[PDB]
Amino acid sequence: VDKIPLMSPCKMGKFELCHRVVLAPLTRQRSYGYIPQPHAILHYSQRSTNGGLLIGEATVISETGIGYKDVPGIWTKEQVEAWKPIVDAVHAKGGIFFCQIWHVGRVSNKDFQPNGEDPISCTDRGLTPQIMSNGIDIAHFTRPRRLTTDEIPQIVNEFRVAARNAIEAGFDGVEIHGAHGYLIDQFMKDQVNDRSDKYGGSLENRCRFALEIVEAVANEIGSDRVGIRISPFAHYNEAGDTNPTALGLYMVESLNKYDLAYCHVVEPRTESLVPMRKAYKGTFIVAGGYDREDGNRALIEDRADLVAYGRLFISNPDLPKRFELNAPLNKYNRDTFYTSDPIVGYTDYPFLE
Ligand SMILES: Cc1cc2nc3c(=O)[nH]c(=O)nc-3n(C[C@H](O)[C@H](O)[C@H](O)COP(=O)(O)O)c2cc1C
Repeated sequence: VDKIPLMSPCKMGKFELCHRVVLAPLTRQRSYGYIPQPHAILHYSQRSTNGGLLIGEATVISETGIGYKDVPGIWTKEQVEAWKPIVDAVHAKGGIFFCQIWHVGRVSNKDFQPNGEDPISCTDRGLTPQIMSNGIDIAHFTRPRRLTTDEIPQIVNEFRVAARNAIEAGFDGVEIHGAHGYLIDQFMKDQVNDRSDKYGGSLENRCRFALEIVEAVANEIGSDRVGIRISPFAHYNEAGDTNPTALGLYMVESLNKYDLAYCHVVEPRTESLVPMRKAYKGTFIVAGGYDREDGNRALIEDRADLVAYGRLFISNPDLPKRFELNAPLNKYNRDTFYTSDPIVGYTDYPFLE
């Protein structure tokens, strides 16, 4: 077997990764009652390799951050203890595990909120209905409540606690969810942020929330245990920006001072991550539409240090091994991406024979 770029070792902060194939954060909606479950142990265990990086599924930081059924949270002792066995199985195979901490902001409904309250956001504009994963049901969203200037720090604090909880759970680090139109991205994107205070207006102001969050977390658990994900070019959840590249450049530049473990950036649908990679001084992770070929290339062309795989890692437990041996890949069934069975479409994808 000839060595390939995707299999090359890599130093990422305090971690010695053995290869560059990363498991991207994947929401599977199989965490009943917002509590991590036993089947997650097998799932993440099936995907752990020695020195391989795994980014866990988006994990809700607080009650108000829920916008989906059965997603895991990390604000209660019950949730923390539930994560431990999952974290242990991953470590048992020598993998590095980061918990993605998340808050949906306006992407929610009052039925998901405590005491039927409205979701919180940088704006009071809500989302139009969207078709769910099955293609039969419609997702309706409640208009959000625009957070006041002095409430925001309270939210910044929620990410902090959560980050702390993740470490108590055993996680090696946390990835801040600054993408896909959720709370943090809502503040960054100008098509959404219509604030008149310091958290809105200019590009510097719109990124303040994010940067305050990065600082709160880095300070709490050490910047070497912190990663952040952004999607400057995505319009997911009606959250675009009239100047993606500047937003992206402003962000990476701004993050250099925090000496993070990495910056995870999502590819577009021109628009390029290259300028961002060039402006960012630390470990750069790219994700979105990659295969084995595109992965080795991006690494060889200096476009990234690590490559995250979503859909392919869903249907291929041994993705790294298959890339290392250039073996065929299992097809993935999107119909069971978000379904709720503990096995079907979650842990029944076969390893190489
Ligand atoms: C079923 C599913 C769940 C996802 N859950 C998350 C999530 O919780 N957090 C996140 O940042 N991205 C999430 N994503 C986006 C992926 O992390 C990744 O960026 C996307 O799959 C692009 O890569 P791919 O072409 O290799 O699948 C999800 C994608 C899918 C298909």
